[PDB]
Amino acid sequence: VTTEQQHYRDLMSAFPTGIAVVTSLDAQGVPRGMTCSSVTSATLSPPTLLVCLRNGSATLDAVSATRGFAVNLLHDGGRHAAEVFSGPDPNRFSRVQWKQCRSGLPWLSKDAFAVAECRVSGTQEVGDHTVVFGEVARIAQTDGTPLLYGLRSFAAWPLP
Amino acid sequence: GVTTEQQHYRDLMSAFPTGIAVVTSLDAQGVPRGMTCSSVTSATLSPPTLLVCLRNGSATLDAVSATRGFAVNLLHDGGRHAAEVFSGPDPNRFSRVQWKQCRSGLPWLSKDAFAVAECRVSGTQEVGDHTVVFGEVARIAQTDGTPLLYGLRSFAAWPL
Ligand SMILES: Cc1cc2nc3c(=O)[nH]c(=O)nc-3n(C[C@H](O)[C@H](O)[C@H](O)COP(=O)(O)OP(=O)(O)OC[C@H]3O[C@@H](n4cnc5c(N)ncnc54)[C@H](O)[C@@H]3O)c2cc1C
Ligand SMILES: Cc1cc2nc3c(=O)[nH]c(=O)nc-3n(C[C@H](O)[C@H](O)[C@H](O)COP(=O)(O)OP(=O)(O)OC[C@H]3O[C@@H](n4cnc5c(N)ncnc54)[C@H](O)[C@@H]3O)c2cc1C
Ligand SMILES: NC(=O)C1=CN([C@@H]2O[C@H](COP(=O)(O)OP(=O)(O)OC[C@H]3O[C@@H](n4cnc5c(N)ncnc54)[C@H](O)[C@@H]3O)[C@@H](O)[C@H]2O)C=CC1
Ligand SMILES: NC(=O)C1=CN([C@@H]2O[C@H](COP(=O)(O)OP(=O)(O)OC[C@H]3O[C@@H](n4cnc5c(N)ncnc54)[C@H](O)[C@@H]3O)[C@@H](O)[C@H]2O)C=CC1
Repeated sequence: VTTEQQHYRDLMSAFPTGIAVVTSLDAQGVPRGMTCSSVTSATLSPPTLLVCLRNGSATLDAVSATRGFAVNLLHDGGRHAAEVFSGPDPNRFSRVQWKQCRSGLPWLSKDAFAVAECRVSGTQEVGDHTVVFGEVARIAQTDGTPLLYGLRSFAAWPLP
Repeated sequence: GVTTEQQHYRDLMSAFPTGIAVVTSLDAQGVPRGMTCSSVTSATLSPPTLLVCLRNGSATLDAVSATRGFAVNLLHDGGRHAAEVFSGPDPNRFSRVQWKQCRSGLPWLSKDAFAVAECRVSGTQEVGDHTVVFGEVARIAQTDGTPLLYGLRSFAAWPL
Protein backbone atom coordinates (compact mmCIF):
# COMPACT_ATOMS: atom_id res chain seq x y z
CA VAL A 1 0.00 0.00 0.00
CA THR A 2 1.38 3.38 -1.12
CA THR A 3 0.03 6.90 -0.73
CA GLU A 4 -0.52 9.14 -3.75
CA GLN A 5 1.94 11.92 -4.54
CA GLN A 6 -0.55 14.76 -4.01
CA HIS A 7 -1.48 13.50 -0.55
CA TYR A 8 2.23 13.37 0.28
CA ARG A 9 2.81 16.91 -1.00
CA ASP A 10 -0.12 18.08 1.15
CA LEU A 11 1.37 16.36 4.20
CA MET A 12 4.89 17.69 3.80
CA SER A 13 3.66 21.18 2.99
CA ALA A 14 2.26 21.25 6.54
CA PHE A 15 5.73 20.77 8.11
CA PRO A 16 7.14 24.32 7.87
CA THR A 17 10.87 24.99 7.83
CA GLY A 18 13.51 27.63 7.62
CA ILE A 19 14.99 28.36 4.22
CA ALA A 20 18.59 28.10 3.08
CA VAL A 21 20.40 28.80 -0.14
CA VAL A 22 22.90 25.97 -0.62
CA THR A 23 25.86 27.08 -2.72
CA SER A 24 28.98 25.60 -4.29
CA LEU A 25 31.19 25.92 -7.37
CA ASP A 26 30.95 23.87 -10.55
CA ALA A 27 33.98 22.35 -12.26
CA GLN A 28 34.43 25.60 -14.22
CA GLY A 29 34.59 27.62 -10.98
CA VAL A 30 31.14 29.15 -11.57
CA PRO A 31 28.97 29.66 -8.47
CA ARG A 32 25.88 27.46 -8.31
CA GLY A 33 23.14 27.30 -5.73
CA MET A 34 19.53 26.58 -4.93
CA THR A 35 16.81 27.33 -2.43
CA CYS A 36 16.72 24.42 0.00
CA SER A 37 14.29 23.52 2.77
CA SER A 38 15.74 20.06 3.51
CA VAL A 39 18.48 21.21 5.91
CA THR A 40 18.46 18.71 8.78
CA SER A 41 20.78 18.07 11.70
CA ALA A 42 22.29 14.59 11.65
CA THR A 43 24.73 14.36 14.57
CA LEU A 44 27.01 16.39 16.82
CA SER A 45 29.94 13.89 16.64
CA PRO A 46 31.36 15.37 14.47
CA PRO A 47 28.92 18.19 13.66
CA THR A 48 27.10 16.97 10.56
CA LEU A 49 23.98 18.19 8.78
CA LEU A 50 22.30 16.90 5.65
CA VAL A 51 20.52 18.37 2.65
CA CYS A 52 18.47 16.54 0.03
CA LEU A 53 19.11 17.73 -3.54
CA ARG A 54 17.45 16.76 -6.80
CA ASN A 55 19.47 14.48 -9.07
CA GLY A 56 20.62 16.29 -12.20
CA SER A 57 20.48 19.70 -10.54
CA ALA A 58 23.29 22.16 -11.17
CA THR A 59 23.73 22.54 -7.43
CA LEU A 60 24.15 18.83 -6.77
CA ASP A 61 26.63 18.66 -9.65
CA ALA A 62 28.66 21.50 -8.12
CA VAL A 63 28.47 20.03 -4.63
CA SER A 64 29.80 16.75 -6.05
CA ALA A 65 32.58 18.43 -8.05
CA THR A 66 33.78 20.58 -5.13
CA ARG A 67 32.96 18.04 -2.39
CA GLY A 68 31.87 21.00 -0.28
CA PHE A 69 29.05 23.48 -0.01
CA ALA A 70 27.82 26.43 2.01
CA VAL A 71 24.47 26.53 3.81
CA ASN A 72 23.22 30.13 3.86
CA LEU A 73 20.34 30.54 6.34
CA LEU A 74 18.02 33.29 5.11
CA HIS A 75 16.60 35.97 7.38
CA ASP A 76 13.18 37.53 6.85
CA GLY A 77 14.53 40.04 4.35
CA GLY A 78 15.62 37.18 2.12
CA ARG A 79 12.36 36.21 0.42
CA HIS A 80 13.49 37.65 -2.92
CA ALA A 81 16.71 35.65 -2.72
CA ALA A 82 14.67 32.51 -2.00
CA GLU A 83 12.56 33.22 -5.09
CA VAL A 84 15.58 33.91 -7.30
CA PHE A 85 17.27 30.67 -6.20
CA SER A 86 14.15 28.55 -6.78
CA GLY A 87 13.07 30.03 -10.11
CA PRO A 88 13.98 30.26 -13.80
CA ASP A 89 16.11 33.43 -13.64
CA PRO A 90 19.52 33.17 -15.30
CA ASN A 91 22.65 34.31 -13.46
CA ARG A 92 21.11 34.05 -10.02
CA PHE A 93 24.27 35.33 -8.35
CA SER A 94 24.04 38.58 -10.31
CA ARG A 95 20.71 39.24 -8.55
CA VAL A 96 21.92 39.00 -4.93
CA GLN A 97 24.88 40.35 -3.00
CA TRP A 98 27.47 37.67 -2.38
CA LYS A 99 31.11 37.17 -1.47
CA GLN A 100 33.58 34.31 -1.82
CA CYS A 101 34.67 32.81 1.50
CA ARG A 102 38.30 31.77 2.07
CA SER A 103 37.20 28.35 0.80
CA GLY A 104 35.85 29.86 -2.41
CA LEU A 105 32.27 28.98 -1.45
CA PRO A 106 29.57 31.59 -2.23
CA TRP A 107 28.19 33.44 0.81
CA LEU A 108 24.95 35.45 0.51
CA SER A 109 26.17 38.28 2.70
CA LYS A 110 23.04 40.46 2.61
CA ASP A 111 20.18 37.93 2.67
CA ALA A 112 21.57 35.35 5.12
CA PHE A 113 22.12 35.73 8.84
CA ALA A 114 24.29 32.62 9.11
CA VAL A 115 26.53 30.62 6.80
CA ALA A 116 28.04 27.18 7.47
CA GLU A 117 30.79 25.77 5.29
CA CYS A 118 30.52 22.00 4.93
CA ARG A 119 32.70 19.21 3.58
CA VAL A 120 30.79 16.45 1.80
CA SER A 121 31.27 13.43 4.05
CA GLY A 122 28.95 11.02 2.24
CA THR A 123 25.93 10.75 0.01
CA GLN A 124 22.95 8.42 -0.36
CA GLU A 125 20.66 8.35 -3.38
CA VAL A 126 16.93 8.01 -2.70
CA GLY A 127 14.63 8.01 -5.69
CA ASP A 128 15.40 11.06 -7.80
CA HIS A 129 17.29 12.86 -5.01
CA THR A 130 20.60 12.53 -3.21
CA VAL A 131 20.99 13.04 0.52
CA VAL A 132 24.28 14.90 1.01
CA PHE A 133 25.97 14.76 4.40
CA GLY A 134 27.95 17.86 5.29
CA GLU A 135 30.51 17.93 8.08
CA VAL A 136 30.47 21.53 9.28
CA ALA A 137 33.88 23.19 9.16
CA ARG A 138 33.28 26.92 9.70
CA ILE A 139 30.26 28.92 10.89
CA ALA A 140 29.56 32.65 10.76
CA GLN A 141 26.35 33.61 12.53
CA THR A 142 24.64 36.88 13.42
CA ASP A 143 21.27 37.66 14.95
CA GLY A 144 18.30 37.66 12.61
CA THR A 145 14.70 36.58 12.25
CA PRO A 146 14.59 33.38 10.15
CA LEU A 147 12.58 33.24 6.97
CA LEU A 148 10.07 30.38 6.93
CA TYR A 149 8.26 28.44 4.25
CA GLY A 150 5.18 26.38 4.94
CA LEU A 151 1.78 25.66 3.45
CA ARG A 152 3.06 26.95 0.11
CA SER A 153 3.84 30.41 1.45
CA PHE A 154 6.66 32.44 2.91
CA ALA A 155 6.45 33.74 6.45
CA ALA A 156 8.73 34.95 9.23
CA TRP A 157 9.62 33.36 12.54
CA PRO A 158 6.87 34.88 14.73
CA LEU A 159 8.86 35.73 17.86
CA PRO A 160 11.28 38.63 18.41
CA GLY B 1 27.54 17.36 27.36
CA VAL B 2 29.02 19.14 24.33
CA THR B 3 32.29 20.62 23.18
CA THR B 4 32.67 24.29 22.27
CA GLU B 5 32.71 23.30 18.60
CA GLN B 6 29.49 21.33 19.01
CA GLN B 7 27.88 24.26 20.85
CA HIS B 8 28.57 26.59 17.92
CA TYR B 9 26.85 24.03 15.70
CA ARG B 10 23.85 23.83 18.03
CA ASP B 11 23.65 27.64 17.94
CA LEU B 12 23.49 27.46 14.12
CA MET B 13 20.95 24.65 13.81
CA SER B 14 18.74 26.23 16.46
CA ALA B 15 18.16 29.09 14.00
CA PHE B 16 16.57 26.76 11.39
CA PRO B 17 13.00 26.42 12.71
CA THR B 18 10.82 23.43 11.91
CA GLY B 19 7.47 21.88 12.52
CA ILE B 20 7.29 19.23 15.23
CA ALA B 21 6.33 15.59 14.92
CA VAL B 22 6.07 12.70 17.31
CA VAL B 23 7.46 9.59 15.65
CA THR B 24 5.89 6.44 17.07
CA SER B 25 6.36 2.70 16.66
CA LEU B 26 6.01 -0.56 18.59
CA ASP B 27 8.91 -2.46 20.15
CA ALA B 28 9.46 -6.18 19.63
CA GLN B 29 7.10 -6.98 22.50
CA GLY B 30 4.35 -4.68 21.20
CA VAL B 31 4.99 -1.78 23.58
CA PRO B 32 4.41 1.70 22.09
CA ARG B 33 7.52 3.85 21.80
CA GLY B 34 7.91 7.36 20.48
CA MET B 35 9.85 10.59 20.53
CA THR B 36 9.55 14.23 19.59
CA CYS B 37 11.21 14.67 16.21
CA SER B 38 12.17 17.83 14.35
CA SER B 39 14.20 16.05 11.64
CA VAL B 40 11.29 15.16 9.33
CA THR B 41 12.50 15.84 5.80
CA SER B 42 11.08 15.16 2.37
CA ALA B 43 13.32 12.88 0.28
CA THR B 44 11.53 12.02 -2.98
CA LEU B 45 8.10 11.75 -4.53
CA SER B 46 8.92 8.52 -6.44
CA PRO B 47 7.74 6.71 -4.40
CA PRO B 48 6.77 9.16 -1.63
CA THR B 49 9.61 8.89 0.87
CA LEU B 50 10.49 11.03 3.87
CA LEU B 51 13.35 10.67 6.32
CA VAL B 52 13.84 11.15 10.03
CA CYS B 53 17.06 11.18 12.05
CA LEU B 54 16.88 9.21 15.31
CA ARG B 55 19.42 8.80 18.10
CA ASN B 56 21.19 5.45 18.29
CA GLY B 57 20.15 3.50 21.37
CA SER B 58 16.85 5.35 21.68
CA ALA B 59 13.77 3.31 22.50
CA THR B 60 12.08 4.71 19.40
CA LEU B 61 14.87 3.75 17.00
CA ASP B 62 14.98 0.26 18.51
CA ALA B 63 11.24 -0.09 17.96
CA VAL B 64 11.47 1.25 14.40
CA SER B 65 14.29 -1.20 13.69
CA ALA B 66 12.34 -4.08 15.24
CA THR B 67 9.05 -3.48 13.42
CA ARG B 68 10.32 -1.79 10.21
CA GLY B 69 7.52 0.76 10.43
CA PHE B 70 6.65 4.00 12.13
CA ALA B 71 4.11 6.79 12.23
CA VAL B 72 4.88 10.48 11.81
CA ASN B 73 2.35 12.50 13.85
CA LEU B 74 2.49 16.19 12.87
CA LEU B 75 1.56 18.28 15.90
CA HIS B 76 -0.83 21.22 15.75
CA ASP B 77 -0.43 24.33 17.88
CA GLY B 78 -2.26 22.74 20.80
CA GLY B 79 0.33 19.97 21.04
CA ARG B 80 3.14 21.60 22.99
CA HIS B 81 2.58 19.44 26.06
CA ALA B 82 2.82 16.27 23.95
CA ALA B 83 6.07 17.52 22.42
CA GLU B 84 7.48 18.24 25.87
CA VAL B 85 6.54 14.85 27.28
CA PHE B 86 7.83 12.98 24.22
CA SER B 87 11.19 14.79 24.48
CA GLY B 88 11.61 14.30 28.22
CA PRO B 89 12.92 11.57 30.52
CA ASP B 90 9.67 9.76 31.33
CA PRO B 91 9.24 6.36 29.61
CA ASN B 92 5.54 6.41 30.57
CA ARG B 93 4.89 9.17 28.01
CA PHE B 94 2.03 7.21 26.42
CA SER B 95 0.06 7.42 29.67
CA ARG B 96 0.36 11.23 29.65
CA VAL B 97 -1.17 11.92 26.22
CA GLN B 98 -4.40 10.73 24.66
CA TRP B 99 -3.73 8.32 21.83
CA LYS B 100 -5.29 5.61 19.70
CA GLN B 101 -3.95 2.53 17.96
CA CYS B 102 -4.14 2.62 14.18
CA ARG B 103 -5.50 -0.44 12.41
CA SER B 104 -1.87 -1.32 11.66
CA GLY B 105 -1.01 -1.05 15.37
CA LEU B 106 0.99 2.17 15.12
CA PRO B 107 0.29 4.80 17.83
CA TRP B 108 -1.60 7.88 16.63
CA LEU B 109 -1.63 11.03 18.80
CA SER B 110 -5.26 11.75 18.01
CA LYS B 111 -5.66 14.78 20.26
CA ASP B 112 -2.38 16.57 19.52
CA ALA B 113 -1.69 15.83 15.84
CA PHE B 114 -3.42 17.22 12.76
CA ALA B 115 -1.85 14.67 10.41
CA VAL B 116 -0.46 11.14 10.61
CA ALA B 117 1.65 9.30 8.05
CA GLU B 118 2.29 5.57 8.35
CA CYS B 119 5.66 4.62 6.89
CA ARG B 120 7.58 1.47 6.04
CA VAL B 121 11.32 1.60 6.67
CA SER B 122 12.93 1.45 3.23
CA GLY B 123 16.52 1.99 4.34
CA THR B 124 18.76 3.34 7.06
CA GLN B 125 22.12 5.11 7.18
CA GLU B 126 24.10 5.51 10.39
CA VAL B 127 25.79 8.90 10.81
CA GLY B 128 27.76 9.38 14.01
CA ASP B 129 25.49 8.57 16.95
CA HIS B 130 22.30 8.81 14.87
CA THR B 131 20.54 6.85 12.16
CA VAL B 132 18.81 8.41 9.18
CA VAL B 133 15.67 6.33 8.63
CA PHE B 134 14.01 6.43 5.22
CA GLY B 135 10.25 5.97 5.36
CA GLU B 136 8.17 5.10 2.33
CA VAL B 137 4.75 6.52 3.12
CA ALA B 138 1.94 3.94 3.05
CA ARG B 139 -1.01 5.95 4.39
CA ILE B 140 -1.73 9.58 5.23
CA ALA B 141 -4.62 11.13 7.12
CA GLN B 142 -4.77 14.89 7.40
CA THR B 143 -7.08 17.62 8.62
CA ASP B 144 -6.88 21.37 8.89
CA GLY B 145 -4.74 22.61 11.74
CA THR B 146 -2.15 25.24 12.53
CA PRO B 147 1.28 23.56 12.74
CA LEU B 148 3.26 23.80 15.93
CA LEU B 149 6.76 25.14 15.36
CA TYR B 150 10.04 24.95 17.22
CA GLY B 151 12.95 27.30 16.66
CA LEU B 152 15.49 29.37 18.58
CA ARG B 153 14.87 27.14 21.60
CA SER B 154 11.17 28.06 21.72
CA PHE B 155 7.80 26.69 20.69
CA ALA B 156 5.60 28.88 18.50
CA ALA B 157 2.65 28.52 16.14
CA TRP B 158 2.71 28.85 12.37
CA PRO B 159 1.74 32.53 11.92
CA LEU B 160 -0.48 32.38 8.81
C1 LIG C 1 10.75 26.83 -0.54
C2 LIG C 1 11.50 25.92 -1.49
C3 LIG C 1 12.28 24.90 -1.01
C4 LIG C 1 13.00 24.01 -1.85
N1 LIG C 1 13.74 23.02 -1.28
C5 LIG C 1 14.39 22.21 -2.07
C6 LIG C 1 15.21 21.12 -1.47
O1 LIG C 1 15.31 20.95 -0.27
N2 LIG C 1 15.85 20.33 -2.38
C7 LIG C 1 15.80 20.46 -3.78
O2 LIG C 1 16.42 19.67 -4.47
N3 LIG C 1 15.05 21.46 -4.30
C8 LIG C 1 14.39 22.29 -3.51
N4 LIG C 1 13.64 23.29 -4.05
C9 LIG C 1 13.64 23.43 -5.52
C10 LIG C 1 14.91 24.17 -5.99
O3 LIG C 1 15.14 25.36 -5.27
C11 LIG C 1 14.82 24.53 -7.49
O4 LIG C 1 14.54 23.35 -8.22
C12 LIG C 1 16.10 25.18 -8.05
O5 LIG C 1 15.74 25.79 -9.28
C13 LIG C 1 17.27 24.23 -8.28
O6 LIG C 1 18.38 25.01 -8.70
P1 LIG C 1 19.66 24.36 -9.46
O7 LIG C 1 20.35 25.46 -10.17
O8 LIG C 1 20.38 23.42 -8.57
O9 LIG C 1 18.90 23.33 -10.47
P2 LIG C 1 18.63 23.17 -12.06
O10 LIG C 1 17.25 22.62 -12.22
O11 LIG C 1 19.85 22.47 -12.57
O12 LIG C 1 18.55 24.63 -12.78
C14 LIG C 1 19.72 25.17 -13.33
C15 LIG C 1 19.48 26.64 -13.65
O13 LIG C 1 18.49 26.73 -14.69
C16 LIG C 1 17.54 27.71 -14.37
N5 LIG C 1 16.27 27.13 -14.01
C17 LIG C 1 15.65 26.99 -12.79
N6 LIG C 1 14.49 26.40 -12.85
C18 LIG C 1 14.33 26.12 -14.18
C19 LIG C 1 13.31 25.50 -14.93
N7 LIG C 1 12.19 25.01 -14.39
N8 LIG C 1 13.49 25.40 -16.25
C20 LIG C 1 14.60 25.87 -16.80
N9 LIG C 1 15.61 26.47 -16.21
C21 LIG C 1 15.42 26.57 -14.91
C22 LIG C 1 18.19 28.55 -13.26
O14 LIG C 1 19.03 29.55 -13.75
C23 LIG C 1 18.95 27.47 -12.49
O15 LIG C 1 20.05 27.98 -11.79
C24 LIG C 1 12.93 24.18 -3.25
C25 LIG C 1 12.13 25.23 -3.74
C26 LIG C 1 11.43 26.09 -2.90
C27 LIG C 1 10.60 27.20 -3.50
C1 LIG D 1 12.12 20.14 19.87
C2 LIG D 1 12.82 18.81 19.92
C3 LIG D 1 13.14 18.11 18.77
C4 LIG D 1 13.80 16.86 18.80
N1 LIG D 1 14.10 16.21 17.64
C5 LIG D 1 14.72 15.06 17.70
C6 LIG D 1 15.05 14.34 16.44
O1 LIG D 1 14.75 14.79 15.35
N2 LIG D 1 15.70 13.15 16.61
C7 LIG D 1 16.06 12.56 17.82
O2 LIG D 1 16.64 11.49 17.80
N3 LIG D 1 15.75 13.23 18.96
C8 LIG D 1 15.12 14.39 18.92
N4 LIG D 1 14.82 15.05 20.07
C9 LIG D 1 15.16 14.38 21.34
C10 LIG D 1 14.09 13.30 21.65
O3 LIG D 1 12.75 13.76 21.49
C11 LIG D 1 14.22 12.74 23.10
O4 LIG D 1 15.54 12.27 23.24
C12 LIG D 1 13.18 11.65 23.43
O5 LIG D 1 12.96 11.64 24.83
C13 LIG D 1 13.59 10.26 22.94
O6 LIG D 1 12.61 9.33 23.34
P1 LIG D 1 12.85 7.71 23.29
O7 LIG D 1 11.85 7.12 24.22
O8 LIG D 1 13.02 7.23 21.89
O9 LIG D 1 14.39 7.67 23.86
P2 LIG D 1 15.17 7.09 25.15
O10 LIG D 1 16.25 8.08 25.46
O11 LIG D 1 15.47 5.67 24.80
O12 LIG D 1 14.12 7.06 26.41
C14 LIG D 1 13.66 8.19 27.10
C15 LIG D 1 13.60 7.81 28.58
O13 LIG D 1 12.94 6.54 28.76
C16 LIG D 1 13.82 5.57 29.28
N5 LIG D 1 13.55 4.30 28.62
C17 LIG D 1 13.77 4.02 27.30
N6 LIG D 1 13.44 2.81 26.95
C18 LIG D 1 12.96 2.25 28.10
C19 LIG D 1 12.45 0.97 28.38
N7 LIG D 1 12.34 0.02 27.44
N8 LIG D 1 12.06 0.72 29.64
C20 LIG D 1 12.17 1.69 30.55
N9 LIG D 1 12.64 2.92 30.41
C21 LIG D 1 13.02 3.16 29.16
C22 LIG D 1 15.22 6.15 29.07
O14 LIG D 1 16.17 5.68 29.98
C23 LIG D 1 14.98 7.65 29.22
O15 LIG D 1 14.87 8.04 30.57
C24 LIG D 1 14.16 16.28 20.04
C25 LIG D 1 13.83 17.01 21.19
C26 LIG D 1 13.19 18.23 21.15
C27 LIG D 1 12.88 18.91 22.45
N1 LIG E 1 13.12 18.90 -4.42
C1 LIG E 1 12.75 19.08 -3.14
O1 LIG E 1 13.19 18.39 -2.21
C2 LIG E 1 11.79 20.17 -2.88
C3 LIG E 1 11.31 20.86 -3.93
N2 LIG E 1 10.34 21.80 -3.82
C4 LIG E 1 9.73 22.33 -5.00
O2 LIG E 1 9.42 23.68 -4.83
C5 LIG E 1 8.19 24.01 -5.47
C6 LIG E 1 7.12 24.51 -4.51
O3 LIG E 1 6.94 23.65 -3.39
P1 LIG E 1 5.66 23.98 -2.39
O4 LIG E 1 5.25 25.40 -2.53
O5 LIG E 1 6.04 23.45 -1.05
O6 LIG E 1 4.45 23.07 -3.00
P2 LIG E 1 4.21 21.49 -3.30
O7 LIG E 1 2.79 21.20 -2.91
O8 LIG E 1 4.75 21.15 -4.66
O9 LIG E 1 5.19 20.74 -2.23
C7 LIG E 1 4.83 20.56 -0.89
C8 LIG E 1 5.94 19.83 -0.18
O10 LIG E 1 6.09 18.51 -0.71
C9 LIG E 1 7.44 18.14 -0.74
N3 LIG E 1 7.91 18.04 -2.10
C10 LIG E 1 7.36 18.65 -3.19
N4 LIG E 1 7.98 18.40 -4.30
C11 LIG E 1 9.01 17.57 -3.93
C12 LIG E 1 10.03 16.94 -4.66
N5 LIG E 1 10.15 17.11 -5.98
N6 LIG E 1 10.90 16.17 -4.01
C13 LIG E 1 10.76 16.03 -2.69
N7 LIG E 1 9.84 16.56 -1.91
C14 LIG E 1 8.98 17.33 -2.57
C15 LIG E 1 8.15 19.26 0.02
O11 LIG E 1 8.16 18.97 1.39
C16 LIG E 1 7.30 20.47 -0.40
O12 LIG E 1 7.44 21.56 0.44
C17 LIG E 1 7.72 22.75 -6.18
O13 LIG E 1 8.25 22.72 -7.48
C18 LIG E 1 8.40 21.66 -5.34
O14 LIG E 1 8.63 20.48 -6.05
C19 LIG E 1 9.94 22.20 -2.55
C20 LIG E 1 10.41 21.62 -1.46
C21 LIG E 1 11.39 20.49 -1.47
N1 LIG F 1 18.88 14.17 18.46
C1 LIG F 1 18.46 15.11 17.59
O1 LIG F 1 18.58 14.96 16.37
C2 LIG F 1 17.87 16.31 18.20
C3 LIG F 1 17.81 16.39 19.54
N2 LIG F 1 17.31 17.45 20.24
C4 LIG F 1 17.42 17.51 21.67
O2 LIG F 1 16.70 18.57 22.23
C5 LIG F 1 17.57 19.44 22.97
C6 LIG F 1 17.17 20.90 22.91
O3 LIG F 1 17.19 21.35 21.57
P1 LIG F 1 17.05 22.97 21.32
O4 LIG F 1 16.10 23.57 22.29
O5 LIG F 1 16.88 23.11 19.84
O6 LIG F 1 18.50 23.57 21.76
P2 LIG F 1 20.05 23.11 21.57
O7 LIG F 1 20.86 24.36 21.52
O8 LIG F 1 20.40 22.00 22.52
O9 LIG F 1 20.03 22.43 20.09
C7 LIG F 1 19.94 23.27 18.96
C8 LIG F 1 19.82 22.47 17.69
O10 LIG F 1 21.01 21.71 17.47
C9 LIG F 1 20.72 20.47 16.89
N3 LIG F 1 21.06 19.38 17.77
C10 LIG F 1 21.12 19.43 19.14
N4 LIG F 1 21.43 18.30 19.70
C11 LIG F 1 21.59 17.43 18.66
C12 LIG F 1 21.93 16.08 18.62
N5 LIG F 1 22.18 15.36 19.73
N6 LIG F 1 22.03 15.49 17.44
C13 LIG F 1 21.77 16.23 16.35
N7 LIG F 1 21.45 17.51 16.26
C14 LIG F 1 21.37 18.08 17.46
C15 LIG F 1 19.22 20.53 16.61
O11 LIG F 1 18.96 21.05 15.34
C16 LIG F 1 18.71 21.43 17.74
O12 LIG F 1 17.48 22.04 17.44
C17 LIG F 1 18.95 19.21 22.36
O13 LIG F 1 19.94 19.56 23.30
C18 LIG F 1 18.87 17.69 22.14
O14 LIG F 1 19.07 16.93 23.30
C19 LIG F 1 16.73 18.48 19.50
C20 LIG F 1 16.79 18.51 18.17
C21 LIG F 1 17.26 17.36 17.32
